[PDB]
Amino acid sequence: GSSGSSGAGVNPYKCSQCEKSFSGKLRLLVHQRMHTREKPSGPSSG
Ligand SMILES: [Zn+2]
Repeated sequence: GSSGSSGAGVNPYKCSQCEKSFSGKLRLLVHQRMHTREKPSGPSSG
């Protein structure tokens, strides 16, 4: 349970990477691919 739910989107699939979501399992996956990294662009931060 969550205390306070205003405008809580109702999607069957929600991108774990960002606050993205889709009504189709596929759409998500294909979208989750964008969050991929082949080479170490920048150094570690955070
Ligand atoms: Zn995403």
